[PDB]
Amino acid sequence: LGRKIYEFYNAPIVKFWFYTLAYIGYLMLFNYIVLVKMERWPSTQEWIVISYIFTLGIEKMREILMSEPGKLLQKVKVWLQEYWNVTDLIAILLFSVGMILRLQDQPFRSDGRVIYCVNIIYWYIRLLDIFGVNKYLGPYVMMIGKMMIDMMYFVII
Amino acid sequence: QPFRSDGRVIYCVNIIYWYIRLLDIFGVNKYLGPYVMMIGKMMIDMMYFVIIMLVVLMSFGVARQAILFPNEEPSWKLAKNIFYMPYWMIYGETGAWIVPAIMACYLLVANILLVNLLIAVFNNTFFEV
Amino acid sequence: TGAWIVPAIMACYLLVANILLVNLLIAVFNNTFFEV
Ligand SMILES: Cc1cc(NC(=O)[C@H](c2ccccc2)N2CCCc3ccccc32)no1
Repeated sequence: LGRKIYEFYNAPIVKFWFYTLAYIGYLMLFNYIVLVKMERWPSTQEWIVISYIFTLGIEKMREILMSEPGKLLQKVKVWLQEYWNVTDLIAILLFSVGMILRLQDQPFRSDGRVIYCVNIIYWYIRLLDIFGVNKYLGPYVMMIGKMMIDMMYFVII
Repeated sequence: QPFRSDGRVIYCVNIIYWYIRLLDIFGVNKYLGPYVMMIGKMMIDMMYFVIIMLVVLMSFGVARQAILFPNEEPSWKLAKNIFYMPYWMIYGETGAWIVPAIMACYLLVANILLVNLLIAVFNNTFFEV
Repeated sequence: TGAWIVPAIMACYLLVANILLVNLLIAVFNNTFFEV
């Protein structure tokens, strides 16, 4: 029975859906902490959000430190050749910066709330990757991808 | 009262379906029927597009409220404010203004992307039908 | 004589330019969905 639970929890489909449910949990909790206030110290669900981001940073760190090249700069470079992974690093750094601005007193609470207001924009646009798996949403995402370039040249015009 | 009041409401919900019941019959005419089947395929295409619409428009809605009214206590009307007011955001308009600027230009480019995506989808759907 | 004239020229120009740019978006984005 223990082997059955172990085989179920190491299947990639289970890891996918199980990460996705925790990610939906993240999005609802982070919605709650951005619509409702902040205080001198963070609320409990905001601390949950901070632990999400911190352990995500640690996971990205071992993604750096368990790649196939053996020279560390090559590990960092190959890890930074994927666009979504680059913006993941960028977002973790602004969310940390927003944390340091949030912990410092007024007028820094407002700027921390601004940074956490930009983070919900990025952490809903992160969903397009995962979406690119469903048989109907994937071509839609790829159209948005090419429409970036086409709409960009239309912005110049 | 008040049972007659919401009974009339349930009747007024029923009127919707008692007109949509006409699509079946509209399927005998040589020109109405392919159109009805276009509603038929466009419903699933629109459903997946509503998934995309929630992912993009809801980030803009929550971002607007977060950058807007900061002094609203826990209530279920906040969920109403995050897709009621940005549904009528056309009525609306330090770095300071820079943050809403990013939000505003993101709203315009997002509206352009999704609306033209939707017209492209519904135009491609015409081919198979 | 020039009180209304050149506002009308500018408004008509903005209207026609807005139309051709919007349908430019329409046609270019109809092509993109075909390839993908
Ligand atoms: C905080 C935070 C973010 C997050 N989710 C992800 O950012 C992402 C993901 C996205 C959608 C569904 C499931 C997971 N994810 C989590 C773990 C690291 C990683 C590696 C490659 C691809 C995705 C991925 N969970 O908490």
